[PDB]
Amino acid sequence: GKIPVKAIKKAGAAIGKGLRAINIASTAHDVYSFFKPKHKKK
Repeated sequence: GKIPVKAIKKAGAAIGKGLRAINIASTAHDVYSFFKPKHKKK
């Protein structure tokens, strides 16, 4: 009916962005770790 739909959505975005932010971050060190052998052309 008349319930903040854009609010309930943005809500799942705040919780997903929180864990996501910590995810992608915890992935950079893990990826940058096994990286070396791979890394980029330069």
